[PDB]
Amino acid sequence: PTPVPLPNSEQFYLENDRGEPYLIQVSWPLHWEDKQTGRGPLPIIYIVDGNALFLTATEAAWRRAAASHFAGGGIIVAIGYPLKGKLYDARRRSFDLTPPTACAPVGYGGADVFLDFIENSVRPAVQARFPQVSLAREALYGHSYGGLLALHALFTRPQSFDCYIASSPSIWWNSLCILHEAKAFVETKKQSPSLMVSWGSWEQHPPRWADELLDHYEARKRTAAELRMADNALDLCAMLHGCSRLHALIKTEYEGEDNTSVMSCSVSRGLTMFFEDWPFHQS
Amino acid sequence: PTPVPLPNSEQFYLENDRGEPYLIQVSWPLHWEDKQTGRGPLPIIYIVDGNALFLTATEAAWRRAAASHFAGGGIIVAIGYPLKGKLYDARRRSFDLTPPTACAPVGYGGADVFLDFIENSVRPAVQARFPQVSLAREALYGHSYGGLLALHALFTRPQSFDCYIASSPSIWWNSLCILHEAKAFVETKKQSPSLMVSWGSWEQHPPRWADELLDHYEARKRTAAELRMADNALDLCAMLHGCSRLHALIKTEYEGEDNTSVMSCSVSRGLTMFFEDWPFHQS
Repeated sequence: PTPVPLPNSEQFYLENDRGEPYLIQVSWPLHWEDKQTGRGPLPIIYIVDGNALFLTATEAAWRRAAASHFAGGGIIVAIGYPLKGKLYDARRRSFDLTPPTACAPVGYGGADVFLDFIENSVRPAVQARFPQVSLAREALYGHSYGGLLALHALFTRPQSFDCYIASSPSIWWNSLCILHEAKAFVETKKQSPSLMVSWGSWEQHPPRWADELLDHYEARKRTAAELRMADNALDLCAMLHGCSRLHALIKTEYEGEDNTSVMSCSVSRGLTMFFEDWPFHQS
Repeated sequence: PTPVPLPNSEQFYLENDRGEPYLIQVSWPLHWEDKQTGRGPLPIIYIVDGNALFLTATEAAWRRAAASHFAGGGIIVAIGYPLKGKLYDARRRSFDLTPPTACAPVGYGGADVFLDFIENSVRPAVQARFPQVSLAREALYGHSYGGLLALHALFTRPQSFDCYIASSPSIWWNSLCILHEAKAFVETKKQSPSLMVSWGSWEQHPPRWADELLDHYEARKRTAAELRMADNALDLCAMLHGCSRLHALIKTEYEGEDNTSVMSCSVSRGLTMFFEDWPFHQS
């Protein structure tokens, strides 16, 4: 037996301006003979917490080749960290994915540093590897704190990406500080970007496990009620509805999914809609 | 260009008794330092059309390590074909995944040959890679024709696997045949296996795309109606309802998913439930 190769992909390390390391993983349509096959305009999706989602995003994109609405696909860019034996870097992502606030603890509030890194280092590095390709449109995907980053990017630098995909965004973080930025975004006078927001139905209302003691289950329900995933997301979507600075707002509750399990569904739908259903109908 | 290495995984080739080659891809929990870390009873899931689903199943399994209901995980076995630039082998799978019938065209009806290969070659080969591990329980997953195979395996050799996961089963292929097998299964006198059946809500009732012209859309709806994915699946589940030979029957319609897109959802939920929520509650 041999190691499992991943075709039509590559990875490389990049450093931000602060000297901190990133692992960038890239994949392209499986039907290409090589990286140089692609010419002309293509959509591109940037995925934060890259280590956790790259393979699913890659393979889901490849599965679209059999679908009738396939239009040549696009490029997957997973922005991750040097890791062994796990999918998340807790320390690094805590800084990279959370917006700056006066009461944020030490090691949080580095979202603007990270967004600058994505725009000024990751984007050109990817463009240099596909010199024949034009970046037709760009999407930023993130999950949990990653979803919080996606929302922050939309509200403070809306021109940076064409589409923002916030999967189960941690709106609860730091006393709902993201709503200050959302308010400022809608109240500013006005091509508008699009937003996709999603969450799992079990996040705010989790079902009981088999053999789980009642006291343990009630503790999980208490925590779920505090995080308020669905209702915070619905309140935000209500605030943004009818705003001229958004082209489209698409919201989805995934029935029977929790914070972990929803990731497979949300990244797959996110890239599929961005690649095949663009532009979205006005909403 | 450095290729993307896949950790905690391997692949090897295996030939059936006819000399036809199969690509067997295997992955194990990411937190294991090496493959010999695994000791004692573990669940195992066999996935047909292995090339299309191995990476998503693998990464979805790894994402479970961050979930509070994680119990240790299991082994993913993708049973596929030697392929380049594509995810399916149309000729090979047409034989391997369809049951024998008198009216089946040439190149179909080899499901029992394939199921024998899985049980007598793939299973012992995988067991030999983990000699310190015992197989606590075994699941068979397949999608489309693969879902038909899973149903066929349940109805004709129910003792072969503990759980059968039929994603969007192609019941249309020979409705008389697979429903004949289902009827015989329920009418036979009686540890019972479990069945998960799923489909996407857009399979039988697809929405119109943006800018799709009417004749093109009506043709898609006509095809969708003929395949009858939802109603054939519901008819089958109604026939199996209250059957003593089945421990549990779980049926799921994924809202807003088509035949391709639902694969990400169904394989992820399938392995998660089989790994973490076993045994299922009685139906």
